[PDB]
Amino acid sequence: MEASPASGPRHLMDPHIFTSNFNNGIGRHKTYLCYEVERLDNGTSVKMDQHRGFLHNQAKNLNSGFYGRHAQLRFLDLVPSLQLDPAQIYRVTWFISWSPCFSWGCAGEVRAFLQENTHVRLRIFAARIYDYDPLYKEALQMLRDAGAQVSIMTYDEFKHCWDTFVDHQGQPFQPWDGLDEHSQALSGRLRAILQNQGN
Amino acid sequence: MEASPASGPRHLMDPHIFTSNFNNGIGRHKTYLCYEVERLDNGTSVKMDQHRGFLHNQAKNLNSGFYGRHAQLRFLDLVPSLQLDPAQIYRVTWFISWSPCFSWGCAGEVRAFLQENTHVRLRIFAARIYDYDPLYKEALQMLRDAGAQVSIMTYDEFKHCWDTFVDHQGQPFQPWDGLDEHSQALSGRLRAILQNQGN
DNA sequence: ATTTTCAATT
DNA sequence: ATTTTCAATT
Ligand SMILES: [Zn+2]
Ligand SMILES: [Zn+2]
Repeated sequence: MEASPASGPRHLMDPHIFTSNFNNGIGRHKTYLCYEVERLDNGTSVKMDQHRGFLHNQAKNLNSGFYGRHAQLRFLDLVPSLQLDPAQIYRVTWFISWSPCFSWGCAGEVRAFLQENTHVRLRIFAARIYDYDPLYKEALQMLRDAGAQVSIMTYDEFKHCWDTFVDHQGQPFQPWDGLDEHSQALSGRLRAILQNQGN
Repeated sequence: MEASPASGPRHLMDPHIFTSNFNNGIGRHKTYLCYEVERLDNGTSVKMDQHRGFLHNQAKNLNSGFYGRHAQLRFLDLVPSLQLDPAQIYRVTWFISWSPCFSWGCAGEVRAFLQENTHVRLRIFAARIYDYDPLYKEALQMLRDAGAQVSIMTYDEFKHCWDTFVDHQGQPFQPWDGLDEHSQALSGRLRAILQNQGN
């Protein structure tokens, strides 16, 4: 019986949208970013505060003049709020529909954050391939330089995130047989990007 | 602090979604429902760690067996979970953008729920009143019979609720100049229903 | 004083 | 199997 903590508002994420994004369909222009924080204890992962939530890529607000090209940047401002202790190592993983992105501030701020805080491990799950202009391959190399942690989402991860972020009673998440074929096609691109290391 | 505790899941709704729902436009579905429970203690209001929450129409899916049901029905099942005791008095207030609603089971169950638990005070707030001509008049009369408590929320309540569910720090809510005109409309519409009592 | 959005089948 | 590619105003 897994369920999300009741300490937060019963604002569960619309399950239809969660499955719609991972419906294995083509089309994503405003998905969401899911992130989690864990505290390591002598090599043992411990979820003390356990911070779990999601962010919207759409950044509207002309009155505030706040804009966010990618939800990853918004989460960076959330790290300071948590005030993580540099003397301790925390495992933070980001779940976004697309992993690669173009933006000096994104990779620049993200790379600087890892360099300023090497005691933090950043894991990013690539559900889709965001290529774009040629700088697409270079963008991953610049980000992968500090975030050399890229992995394709798996069924077990989807079920965990579904029950963790989505609370359904008597209605279990039903997996579709398409991750093996989709992971293979996307996996081919993932290895091709790293192959650029040879030349 | 005024901001909701961060120890709970950040799965809170972003200010863009909250502002979009408060758009107060003409349409249907996507209804937003917010509810709050307070525990009275010897005449002293006391709130638990965090039992606040909200529900929405979300998406549909007949193929998955999804049925169109009012969020109020799901909330009623949440009352039992709280295991409220009749020896204590609890103040539960539901915030709905629209007042009109089909008595599929909310009005019918609500009338029975109040009769089964008269030691519970239920307040109903109608942010907007415009959906039907005959059902709307009857809807208020049916709810008024057991929920003879109808009040409108002011801008101050919106600001408190905005930061309550919105995860914004240092970013005050910017209200639009339209509540004053709407207050007169709702005030005139609300008293219009009571005027039927005179004749 | 009123006006506008999101969303849904085969 | 796929050509999808994170932003916004009023
Ligand atoms: Zn980015
Ligand atoms: Zn109803």
